[PDB]
This record gives sequence, C-alpha cells and structure tokens, in this order.
Amino acid sequence: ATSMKIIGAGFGRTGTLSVKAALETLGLGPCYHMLTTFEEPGHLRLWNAVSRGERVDWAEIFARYRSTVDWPACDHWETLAKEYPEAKVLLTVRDSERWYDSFRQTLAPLWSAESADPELAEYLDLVRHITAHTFGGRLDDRAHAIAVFEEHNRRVRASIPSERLLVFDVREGWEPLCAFFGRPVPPDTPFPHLNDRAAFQELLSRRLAHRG
Ligand SMILES: Nc1ncnc2c1ncn2[C@@H]1O[C@H](COP(=O)(O)O)[C@@H](OP(=O)(O)O)[C@H]1O
Repeated sequence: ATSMKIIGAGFGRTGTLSVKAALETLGLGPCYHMLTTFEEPGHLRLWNAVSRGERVDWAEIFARYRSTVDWPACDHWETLAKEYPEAKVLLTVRDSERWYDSFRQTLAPLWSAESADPELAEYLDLVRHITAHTFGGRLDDRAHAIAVFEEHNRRVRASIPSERLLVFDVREGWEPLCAFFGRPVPPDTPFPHLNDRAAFQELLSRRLAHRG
C-alpha cells in the first residue's frame, strides 16, 4: 500500500520544492506540493472544502502520496499528524527576514491578485483562505507576517513529540535529512536548489490554456 510517511509543516519559501525533489530521490515520494494541486483534478476544490471545515477524507487527497510539503497541507500539520500517527513531521525553516522577502516577492503578489480568469478562481479562493486564517488577512505587514511564520514554527515544535519531528534548513544539505530517516546519502549529488518561481508560472499558463 501507499502510506503517508512525512508530513511537511514548513511554510512555502523554505525550500519545499527542493525537499520534494530530495524526498522523491530517497524513495519517500510521491511528495505532494503546492504545484501538485494544479496537476491533480479536483484537488483545489477538495482543499477549499477542507478550508471551509467540511468533513473531507484525507485519502481523497493523499492516497497516492508518501509525503507532503508546502501549502496548503502545512497549515493542517496538527490534524494530519493525528490522522497519520506513524508519519514523521518535517519542519523546514529559514531566517525570518529573508523568508519574508522571498514570500513577499514571489507568493504575495499571486495571492493578492484579482483575476478575471475563471480557471484561477478555485486557486485564488484557496490562497485567500490561507491569507485569512493563517495571516489574519494581511500579507504586506512585514513584522506581522514574520510573527506568523515564527509562531507557526514554534507551535509545531511545541506540539509534536521531539522524536517525531525534524527541524531542517535546506542549507544543511542531505546529511541531517538522510540521518533522520535512516537512509543513505546519495553520493556525489548536490542537494536540490529549486527556486520555485518559474515552474508555477508555467502551471498557471497551462491551466489558463487548458493544457494537459
Ligand atoms: N538548497 C537550497 N539552499 C538554499 N535555498 C534554497 C535551496 N532550495 C531552495 N531554496 C530557496 O527556497 C525558496 C523556495 O522555497 P519553496 O519551494 O518552499 O517555495 C527559494 O528562495 P528564494 O525566493 O530566495 O530564491 C529558493 O532559492
């Protein structure tokens, strides 16, 4: 069977696309990511149902996945860790000021957009929901967004038994990730460094064009 082994609790802009690539290389995928929501039909509607508080069977989202990182799932780490008690929790972190610059320059413009494109309505509803419930409706307030990031990270660390949680900065490379799961380090392989910008812009254009 396909079993969920890793719940990613880190926010976007903490290297989650790189971690997705790394986990899949280690045989711990398929790994879910924000980008996956655009590749799985029905999944943005499922995530908005989750966001509204509907009863949603998590298997309808994750049955084919062994790991998840990034939004939208990272906001639901607490429920997911109870759903999947044998899964580890992976918290990716980053220094807060640089995290916010990354968030403000890449995600906030997308999340704050108005679009007349019907194909983006489900996505915008979802990231507006995240803006509302995780950020209290404000993305432009630097100190506030940083306070949300730091409290999110702290609440994960306070809530998950220590042996079940890895706190990881992607700048550390393979070694602590591999050691935590007891897997070998891939030889002569740099840790992935995926910017997670242009890939999403391509998925947006594919969705507007109805490609795939
Ligand atoms: N191996 C690595 N070392 C350092 N930063 C990395 C990295 N892999 C990804 N990142 C940074 O993580 C951010 C993307 O994270 P995510 O996939 O969660 O959206 C990007 O930040 P920047 O916007 O500063 O380039 C990317 O540069």
